[PDB]
Amino acid sequence: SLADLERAARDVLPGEIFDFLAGGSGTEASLVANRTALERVFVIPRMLRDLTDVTTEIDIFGRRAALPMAVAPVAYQRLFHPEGELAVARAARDAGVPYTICTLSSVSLEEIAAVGGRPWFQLFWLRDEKRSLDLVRRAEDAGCEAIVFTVDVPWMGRRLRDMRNGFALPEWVTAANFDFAPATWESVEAVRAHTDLPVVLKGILAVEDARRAVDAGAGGIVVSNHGGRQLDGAVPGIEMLGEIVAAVSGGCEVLVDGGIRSGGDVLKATALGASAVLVGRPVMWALAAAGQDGVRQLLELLAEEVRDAMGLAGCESVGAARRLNTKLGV
Amino acid sequence: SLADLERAARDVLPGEIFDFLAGGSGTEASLVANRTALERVFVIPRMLRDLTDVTTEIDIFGRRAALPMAVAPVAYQRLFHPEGELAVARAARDAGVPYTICTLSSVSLEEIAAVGGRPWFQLFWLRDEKRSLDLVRRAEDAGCEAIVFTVDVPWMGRRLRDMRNGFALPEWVTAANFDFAPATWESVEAVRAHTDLPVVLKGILAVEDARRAVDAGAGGIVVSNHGGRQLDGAVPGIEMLGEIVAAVSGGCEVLVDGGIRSGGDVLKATALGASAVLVGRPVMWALAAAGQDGVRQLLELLAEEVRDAMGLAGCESVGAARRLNTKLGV
Amino acid sequence: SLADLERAARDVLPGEIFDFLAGGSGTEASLVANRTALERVFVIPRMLRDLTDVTTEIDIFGRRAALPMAVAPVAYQRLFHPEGELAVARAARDAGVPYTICTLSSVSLEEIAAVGGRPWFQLFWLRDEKRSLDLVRRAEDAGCEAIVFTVDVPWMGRRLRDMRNGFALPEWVTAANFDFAPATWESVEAVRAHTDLPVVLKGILAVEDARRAVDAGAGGIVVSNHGGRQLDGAVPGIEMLGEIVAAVSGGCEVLVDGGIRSGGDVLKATALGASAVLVGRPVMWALAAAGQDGVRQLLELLAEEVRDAMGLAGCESVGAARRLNTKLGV
Amino acid sequence: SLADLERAARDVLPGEIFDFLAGGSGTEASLVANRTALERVFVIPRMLRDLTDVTTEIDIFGRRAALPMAVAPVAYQRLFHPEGELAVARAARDAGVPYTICTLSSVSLEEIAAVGGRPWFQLFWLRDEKRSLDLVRRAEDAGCEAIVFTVDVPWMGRRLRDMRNGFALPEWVTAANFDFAPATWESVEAVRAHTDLPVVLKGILAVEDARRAVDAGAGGIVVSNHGGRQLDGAVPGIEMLGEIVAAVSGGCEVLVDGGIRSGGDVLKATALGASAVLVGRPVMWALAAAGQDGVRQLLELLAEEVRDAMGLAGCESVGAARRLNTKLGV
Ligand SMILES: Cc1cc2c(cc1C)N1O[C@@]13C(=O)NC(=O)N=C3N2C[C@@H](O)[C@@H](O)[C@@H](O)COP(=O)(O)O
Ligand SMILES: Cc1cc2c(cc1C)N1O[C@@]13C(=O)NC(=O)N=C3N2C[C@@H](O)[C@@H](O)[C@@H](O)COP(=O)(O)O
Ligand SMILES: Cc1cc2c(cc1C)N1O[C@@]13C(=O)NC(=O)N=C3N2C[C@@H](O)[C@@H](O)[C@@H](O)COP(=O)(O)O
Ligand SMILES: Cc1cc2c(cc1C)N1O[C@@]13C(=O)NC(=O)N=C3N2C[C@@H](O)[C@@H](O)[C@@H](O)COP(=O)(O)O
Ligand SMILES: *O/C(=O\*)C(=O)[C]([O])C([O])=O
Ligand SMILES: *O/C(=O\*)C(=O)[C]([O])C([O])=O
Ligand SMILES: *O/C(=O\*)C(=O)[C]([O])C([O])=O
Ligand SMILES: *O/C(=O\*)C(=O)[C]([O])C([O])=O
Repeated sequence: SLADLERAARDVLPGEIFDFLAGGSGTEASLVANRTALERVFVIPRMLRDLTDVTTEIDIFGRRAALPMAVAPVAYQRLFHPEGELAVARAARDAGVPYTICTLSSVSLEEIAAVGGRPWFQLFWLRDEKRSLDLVRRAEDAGCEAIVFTVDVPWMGRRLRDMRNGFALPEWVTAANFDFAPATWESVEAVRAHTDLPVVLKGILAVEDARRAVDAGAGGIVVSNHGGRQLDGAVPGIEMLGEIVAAVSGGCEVLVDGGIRSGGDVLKATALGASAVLVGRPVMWALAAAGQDGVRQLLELLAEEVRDAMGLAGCESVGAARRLNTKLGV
Repeated sequence: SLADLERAARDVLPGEIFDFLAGGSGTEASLVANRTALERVFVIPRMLRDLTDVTTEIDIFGRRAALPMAVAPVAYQRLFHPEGELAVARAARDAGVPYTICTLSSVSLEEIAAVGGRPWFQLFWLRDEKRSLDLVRRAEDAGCEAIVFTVDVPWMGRRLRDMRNGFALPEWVTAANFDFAPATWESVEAVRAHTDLPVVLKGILAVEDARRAVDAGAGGIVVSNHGGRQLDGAVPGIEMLGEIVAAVSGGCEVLVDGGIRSGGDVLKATALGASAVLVGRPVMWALAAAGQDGVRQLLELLAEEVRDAMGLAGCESVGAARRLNTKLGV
Repeated sequence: SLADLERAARDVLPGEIFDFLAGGSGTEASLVANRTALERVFVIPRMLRDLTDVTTEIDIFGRRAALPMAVAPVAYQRLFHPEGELAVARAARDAGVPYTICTLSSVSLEEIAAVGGRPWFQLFWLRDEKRSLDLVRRAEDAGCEAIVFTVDVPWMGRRLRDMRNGFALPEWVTAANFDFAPATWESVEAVRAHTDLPVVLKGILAVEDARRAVDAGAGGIVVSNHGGRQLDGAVPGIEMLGEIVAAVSGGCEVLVDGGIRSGGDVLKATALGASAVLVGRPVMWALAAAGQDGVRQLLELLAEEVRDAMGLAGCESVGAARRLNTKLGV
Repeated sequence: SLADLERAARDVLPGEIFDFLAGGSGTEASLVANRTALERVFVIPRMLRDLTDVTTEIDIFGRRAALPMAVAPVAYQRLFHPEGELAVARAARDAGVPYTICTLSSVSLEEIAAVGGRPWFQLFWLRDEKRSLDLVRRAEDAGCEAIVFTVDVPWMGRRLRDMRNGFALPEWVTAANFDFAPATWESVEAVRAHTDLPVVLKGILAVEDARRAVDAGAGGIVVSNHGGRQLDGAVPGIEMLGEIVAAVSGGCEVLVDGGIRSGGDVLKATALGASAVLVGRPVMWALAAAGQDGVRQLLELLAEEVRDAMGLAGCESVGAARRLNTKLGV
């Protein structure tokens, strides 16, 4: 947010780590399109409704969250700050926001989960199905509340910034959960049968995939082109959200991510029908600023912007915000 | 207008007062969108009609106005010139244009109204309903002809220019009517029952709110996103105007504001169905130029541009201009 | 064309005469929109048709023309070259292109018509109906073949370039036909009854005005916003052309002008249904280059570009070009 | 690709040869539009499908190709490298990609075909029908597998770069097949009756021409505006592809070219329904880099980008990629 935040991160981080963070695949057409898609959306606000008890809280996966928002899974957070995932998870817990532990976290998932709060666990499918399901079991044993199964990474997209930078994981950053293979619908079934936790498919863009996700027993989906980091030229999730929300017809939670940069963007996502958004890169920008406090400031400012936007739009509740109409600009 | 006017104001005013005037909320997406929306509108002019008696006059709220236009409520006009509201109101009266006295005027509403002309009074709802209705009574006792109830400010939008400027009301600028709380439909009813003056709801953007405004007994609405100063990402009024005009079906006056910068823009608004426009920032630019004469020059030039545009479009009357067709460009 | 032409005119002409030529009214929104509208049009070419006898000729108002094009009426052509209208008319005659003599020509209409060729006469309605009809009679007596009645100038649009330039007709440039008032449909009838020449209404933009023009006995219309020089914000003629062509259903010739800068633009206009185009400013650019030869070079190059474009589009005739389909871009 | 490639060619080639290569006709509106049209296309990827045997191979004209792609006919390839067509054809053969020998090749078609691989032959119709059909016979005798009949060049478009450059074929570059006239549908029939090879009409943009091509016995069409080099203002092939694919209803192969710059662009073309693309200018950029190796590197990188894009989109086969949905952006 407040560009300075991104800029502040521009300066403190090595250019090639900032590139790892900011970049997309190919020509970054889908990265830029996420922003263009949000900027095209205008909200039609409602006036003169009772705002005496404006609340940004939602119930999701059986638990309350302070905002319609969770921290997106972003790998190797020690790349951005020495406290890495622990800093972010602490601030998320204190802000009442779920935090998604990555399969490729630079601190073990048991440690991040001990922080408390509302930890979710993002799963990459491993070449060994038994390693995959043991990771799922670890996450559940550790008290994670949802498995965020990433389904748009059969393999990683081609990041031209990382290729031009000759960038590689510095020696001091490890994959702490370890001491990969394309997921299919069969993999989704294996996870679903292995856990009672809600399974959330992250990276759904096609309407029929959203429908199939509900048929497959998913508790939610994240409508997402992976921040423009996977298929270059993939439609933005925000452009598919309304259609997907209609097709799912309440059958699972529908989250969206990609380019959420303000409370007004959260409002736009919710007016398009999203249950909640994920926020990725901005949380990592703040992480270069004071973990339990730099991230906490981001979340407080986002929390205030959401509350402001909702009230100006006449929405006492997130549910009311989902019933707002929108109009697409140019 | 004539940019020089804005520029002329650029130089004479402190940078932080010009920012108070020119800015919007958030990223100023709705501020810029008001202009983009007008620029997209093209008029289909009619030819060869009798123009022998081209008149820009309208009847609104029982009285004639010289142009389909009123001065928008803009608070603390002494911020822009030492004569402040008195300068503007005098020029408006002389131009035959209604002038909207602000709740937050830097000269008392009784004084501005003594200037004569066609004063309207803009109301902010106060935390105390009895203070609100006493303000309404004052305005009516003072001869104001309409209550412009601002309904899109449950609280003020977040103005990043003002936050970055650390801007605050200079010591010499006071709220002369005094020596706030979210309005609801119940507040609208309280005002309507308290006065025989037409009540005009300013800040309506949703079609169903426009319909409800007529149901609630409003004499008019102003289709408006508050000059991009309230919800950032709120649709421009100009983009909702045609739909709202159709839904109201003549049930109240439908004004529009936001980015009106010329007589051609007035024509566009009227061709989209508006009864009249409000003009805000341009009147304040002129106010740095000679009150009873700088504002008067703006209004004369606007008056001439409206007359020119109407005749070139084949419209002998504002009513004829409302029957013009339009085509949206890119 | 070949920008150099415009640039070449940029240098030779006084800045304030080039401004008189190049400018539009208001913010020049309609001036720029004429170009944006043509650039949005894409032609769907046809392949493999017989091109053995590609011809750019058309019949219009009973006579053959070499190209689907005439020189637009542009006043005071001695502003641009000492031979003024005589230079242009000679080159037009030699190119087989009709030439529109202006009411405000800087050489008498009898003299221009003596040049020969296919002279049309553009009429401004004069405050005195008898002066108007005597001008029509002069034109007819002089052998003009069509009266181009300009119907979009009840008065002249506000040209901000001319106002900022304080520009005025130099002393050596006269209105040679003399030694004005809004036209109405009654004026059109007066002209139609006064002459057997086809009457062509120039400046029609509304579909119902095009229909009424046919009802009124017009032999043609020019779909035109006057080169963006009259109502600022008037739709481009090119954007109304297809609709107008359909509504007229062959009932009169439908010309278009505004921003025609190449043979490809001529093809686009004809594919949208135009009978012919008018070309204005480019002819005057060339006029700063050698009358009977600078204009003649423009017309030869335009003639070649039209022939090229038509053949590449698979059109042996202008009629075939009118049956081409188009697709609008962004 | 990797701009450097184009830039690398920017430096090594004479400015006027690079212009011959890069330029289009007229204002290059159709050249630029080919790129804008691809950039507007977004793919809706599918998730969680079996990718165990992702293959980019297709069958076309009875033979397998490694990728849904062939080298476009580009004349006088010795303009770009001393080995010219032989370098490109060798790399194409090694990459399993068809190579289109030009009528105006700077090495004889018998020699290029001796290289082996999958040579196609592009035909310009000659003023002498017997010369045309003897060229067709030569190509067939030499083992070419398809006649690519160019149908959008009754004559060459007007290339303003070449006219401004006064550019002409250097003395050392010859038309090796020799030691022209507009084609019609009758010419197409003459070719079809003269050969058992599939006849592929290159330069089809109109739906009815695509239909007629199938009626005429074509084995394929290339939906193409000739890289923006023929009619300036011709619609991009990519913008007509979906409509043409639907109208042909499997009746012939439908190729597309124009602005294909990546594997993602190949995916977009195939998702719009194309059987295969042609790639022109990029192959010639690489040709300034090492024939049997510079072109080979381009084709390997394109091959990898296609495979990547297909898998990220959930497509195990090119056929699956054709069933992807797309969404048009702005
Ligand atoms: C920037 C970044 C993103 C990801 C990662 C790393 C980096 C450095 N790693 O790959 C994750 C992972 O490990 N698992 C996964 O599912 N998604 C990942 N993502 C992307 C994901 O969470 C997005 O949905 C998010 O970026 C939304 O957009 P934003 O708010 O605009 O940033
Ligand atoms: C610029 C400015 C505007 C307002 C204010 C102050 C400033 C410095 N204060 O907040 C008022 C108020 O006190 N009450 C209210 O109803 N509206 C207000 N407005 C806005 C309002 O009148 C708009 O509708 C107008 O700006 C149209 O757009 P414009 O012509 O483009 O300028
Ligand atoms: C530039 C210019 C134009 C005119 C004039 C003067 C100047 C200096 N005088 O006013 C005429 C007149 O005397 N009568 C009339 O009917 N139209 C006139 N026009 C405009 C008219 O002919 C247009 O339709 C044309 O400009 C098309 O556009 P273009 O090809 O882009 O230039
Ligand atoms: C650049 C260039 C192109 C052609 C030529 C020369 C040059 C220097 N000569 O004229 C050919 C020919 O001899 N025969 C023919 O059918 N097409 C030709 N083309 C064009 C053709 O193959 C296009 O379809 C292609 O450019 C796709 O676009 P791209 O990938 O963006 O480049
Ligand atoms: O491709 C991406 O942006 C990613 O998701 C990360 O690199 C990752 O997950 O490893
Ligand atoms: O937010 C705004 O632009 C305003 O309306 C003024 O600041 C106000 O009314 O006080
Ligand atoms: O307004 C215009 O551009 C004109 O038509 C000329 O100035 C004119 O006709 O006098
Ligand atoms: O016009 C073009 O780009 C071409 O096709 C080549 O110049 C050619 O074929 O000779």
